[PDB]
Amino acid sequence: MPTLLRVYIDGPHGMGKTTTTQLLVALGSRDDIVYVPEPMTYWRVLGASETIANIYTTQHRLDQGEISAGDAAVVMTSAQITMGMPYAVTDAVLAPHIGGEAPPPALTLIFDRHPIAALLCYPAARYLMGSMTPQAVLAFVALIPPTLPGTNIVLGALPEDRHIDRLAKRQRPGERLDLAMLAAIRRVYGLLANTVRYLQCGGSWREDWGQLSGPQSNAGPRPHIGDTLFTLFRAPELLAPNGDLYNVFAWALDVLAKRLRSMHVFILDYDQSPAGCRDALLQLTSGMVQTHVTTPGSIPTICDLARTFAREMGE
Amino acid sequence: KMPTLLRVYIDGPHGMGKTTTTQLLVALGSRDDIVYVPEPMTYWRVLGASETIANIYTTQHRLDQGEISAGDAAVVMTSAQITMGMPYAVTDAVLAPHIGGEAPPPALTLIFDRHPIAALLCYPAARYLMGSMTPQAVLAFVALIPPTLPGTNIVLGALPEDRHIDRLAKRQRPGERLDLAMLAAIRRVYGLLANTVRYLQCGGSWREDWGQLSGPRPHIGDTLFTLFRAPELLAPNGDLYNVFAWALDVLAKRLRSMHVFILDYDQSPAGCRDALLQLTSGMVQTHVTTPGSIPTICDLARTFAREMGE
Ligand SMILES: Cc1c(/C=C(/CO)CF)n(C)c(=O)[nH]c1=O
Ligand SMILES: Cc1c(/C=C(/CO)CF)n(C)c(=O)[nH]c1=O
Repeated sequence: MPTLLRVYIDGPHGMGKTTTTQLLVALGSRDDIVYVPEPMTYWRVLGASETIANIYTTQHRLDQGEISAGDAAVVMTSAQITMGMPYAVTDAVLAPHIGGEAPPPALTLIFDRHPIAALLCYPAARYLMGSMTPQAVLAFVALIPPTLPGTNIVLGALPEDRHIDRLAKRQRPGERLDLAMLAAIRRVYGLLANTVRYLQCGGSWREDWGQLSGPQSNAGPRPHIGDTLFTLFRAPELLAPNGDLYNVFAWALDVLAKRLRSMHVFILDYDQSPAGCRDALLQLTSGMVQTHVTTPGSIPTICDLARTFAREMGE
Repeated sequence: KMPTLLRVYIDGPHGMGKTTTTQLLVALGSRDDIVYVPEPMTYWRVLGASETIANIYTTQHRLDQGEISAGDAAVVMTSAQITMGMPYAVTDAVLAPHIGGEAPPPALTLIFDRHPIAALLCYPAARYLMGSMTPQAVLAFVALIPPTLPGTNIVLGALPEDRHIDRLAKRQRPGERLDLAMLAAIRRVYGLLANTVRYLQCGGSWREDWGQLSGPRPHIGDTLFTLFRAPELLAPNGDLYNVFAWALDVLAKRLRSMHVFILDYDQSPAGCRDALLQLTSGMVQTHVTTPGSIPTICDLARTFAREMGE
């Protein structure tokens, strides 16, 4: 069976994700590589009206105390569902075409983001910003789809100073320049990388839970649990009077561990020119995991899906 | 070589049984070879959020009274439905690795109060019909329905509407309001659900029959697909956007492999209990995946019950 390389470009926004990605796709021909781009048309029109605007306006009104935490949370939670929808459907239709893990791939499929972006990372940051409850974050976590083999994810690294500068120059429609949110999202993605490494080094969150109080994967020693996503969830809302997590929330963390531990995570250094990033990413794809497809007709089906997606939801 | 499991999801529109109905189900769970995962009312009222059911019904009421907009109501219903479904989704996700292929009496029978689709598809679709949820949100929930594992036996209820109104009025839940429009909506959705499974199982192709919505199995107009001929979901030329069409493809895949069973609730609580046992002889069993799966399952269900059930 012909092979597939799937690569999800993810991480915080504002780093040069898109430019880098497009430059890589520009190196292929057409039958070689396809791009599933950012679904901005879904976000601005198809799913709801100006979802990014709504998110940033809501956080703003919260900060100013014009609306309550509960009011912000219902909006943020609903908004995140709309944000996540294209990633989620794409995963569900792709799933039956993906075979076991597997020399040049017949097809390279590059994604602008993975479902965890909208189900885990942005919600966890909004929780840090006080505009989402931890119960809602964990509900999203429980809904993360099963991790398909050959799930390669690229996260970004960039100094905070350079990040703040780059971000100010590429605000999206409706976006406001919230540096607290930038700090939150950078922190969440740092924790994410540590979490994957922690799990792959044999970390068991239940064993280390009691060590809690008060970045890179695919390399390095095992992180402390306090430096992983698990640390976010020792919140009073989630704790029984006897002090431990309610089991329902503990089960969500079990799901978080299962989903992340089989992912192949890489870190791209964005602190360089657009061409530099492209070639960095290219080099990085050499150590990435390919899968077989399920049928021989899977390949063109996949190209059709990607192009259809791009035409309808891409800018 | 692995032990066998029978999973049974008791679902359908709420308010059809009797309070003495569930006791027998708890009673049935009294055996060591049957566990009964109960309704997670404590999660809804306290753990996930405060009085989620009250929040839901008050919101519809205020919308009905003109005190809030359709948009205001939608964001509330959407985020509330996340809270409602969380216990089902976490449970499904931790159970998933333990379920093998299809398979005498089973080593263990697991009876759930509701399946994930109740909170991801059915109540959301009913709220869409009540004008308090966008169809895009409903299809986003649909897209997140976990893959249908082998042996997914869903029990749906049959009860004439008037008798249903009677029973429902006599056991309102905390924060609930007796809304006849919602009863009709939720009854309609579940009816369409049952039709939708038969449609799919008889080889119905929604993409093939789609045009019939504007011009031996149910007519597509009598399936859930008819709800998503919603104008929000269509391009200026009337075509369904592909993103929503893919969500319908998912809907089809999830629903087709479910095994539906109809339980007549128009009888005594003991009669209902007996009927449920009668139904089990046709339900699909599976192997589990490890020798430790069975006790792990019992533990999950008992812990769920103790923590989140009443
Ligand atoms: C994916 C995602 C994003 C990221 C975007 C582009 O990276 C959209 F602005 N943002 C900014 C959110 O607020 N929530 C999300 O789920
Ligand atoms: C499962 C579910 C229910 C059903 C309940 C009892 O079956 C809670 F009252 N209700 C009433 C909703 O509004 N949403 C849901 O997701």
